[PDB]
Amino acid sequence: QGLMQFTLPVRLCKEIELFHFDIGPFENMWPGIFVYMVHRSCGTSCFELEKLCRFIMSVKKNYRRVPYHNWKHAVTVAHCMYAILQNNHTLFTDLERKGLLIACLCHDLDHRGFSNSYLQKFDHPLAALYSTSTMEQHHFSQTVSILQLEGHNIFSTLSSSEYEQVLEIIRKAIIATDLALYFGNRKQLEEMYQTGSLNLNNQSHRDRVIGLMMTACDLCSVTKLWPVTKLTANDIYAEFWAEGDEMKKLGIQPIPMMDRDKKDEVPQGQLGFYNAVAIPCYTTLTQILPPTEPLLKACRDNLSQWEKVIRGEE
Ligand SMILES: Cc1cccc(Sc2nc(N3CCN(c4ccccn4)CC3)nc3[nH]cnc23)c1
Ligand SMILES: [Mg+2]
Ligand SMILES: [Zn+2]
Repeated sequence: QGLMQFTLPVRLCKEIELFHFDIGPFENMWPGIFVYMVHRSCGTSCFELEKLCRFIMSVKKNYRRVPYHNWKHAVTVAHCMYAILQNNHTLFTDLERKGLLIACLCHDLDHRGFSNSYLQKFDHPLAALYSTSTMEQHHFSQTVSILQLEGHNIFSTLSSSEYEQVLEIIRKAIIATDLALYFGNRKQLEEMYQTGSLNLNNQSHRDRVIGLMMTACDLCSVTKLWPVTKLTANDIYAEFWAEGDEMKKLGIQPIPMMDRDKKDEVPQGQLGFYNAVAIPCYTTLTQILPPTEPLLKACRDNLSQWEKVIRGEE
């Protein structure tokens, strides 16, 4: 370090502050985008540059060459969190700002392009090791492994106390990415918000709010400009349909979302997803963190584009 500020070209310097920023097709610029985001979000002092680069490059190595749950998804999910953190300056601790960008970059480590359900039906060894939130417990395990490599401990300067707390923020943040757990989390957050019992001093409340941030960042393809949203859906389905194929090989009719023979049902299925998951997620997030409103607005714009697809207006 330490007078070594990372900088981005003008168009990226400006648009990286916006929720809808797409990190672009130059894979080699994504590490520098991430460090940029950490330095602005956290400080140039929060991590040793040399250790952080070595950490980022080992995380990159442990993402696989799958259509969707790949390195680009990691960095995309970290960028959405950066936008939330940067629009809610004073709401988060020093430990949270550190923990959360790392959690996001690590949240799908070593993903195989398959659901928890497929692992359980296949009888994968990971389904015996972790009976629920199977892949998410794996992702946390891989994060701790990489942190324990020589010269990769980016948290070396924290106390024993602060280190346990940061690894506990990261653990809960990664587990929250199990969508099966989002529905209950959001229903509790909506009841708390509306009875006026939400209290950001209650750690148990903070945990829930961070959980919803994680879902919101994880689903963020639905908050992009329509051409990004549409082209990302193709990647998401390329994985799901491959899973459907593997389900057919185990002798199981997959759900239509994973059946490439039911492509025609994609538009109507998107409407359900927006209405059942995405719109409620960003609505509750906006209630708790009003400056995240542009995520909800973008999502509502993308629901309207899928409505037009169904009407054959595209
Ligand atoms: C942005 C995006 C694009 C593709 C997939 C997802 S994840 C996802 N999508 C849905 N939806 C959408 C897909 N939908 C169908 C149905 C028939 C055919 C095609 N699609 C079924 C409900 N339901 C879910 N339940 C748990 N996770 C999901 C997100
Ligand atoms: Mg995941
Ligand atoms: Zn993810």
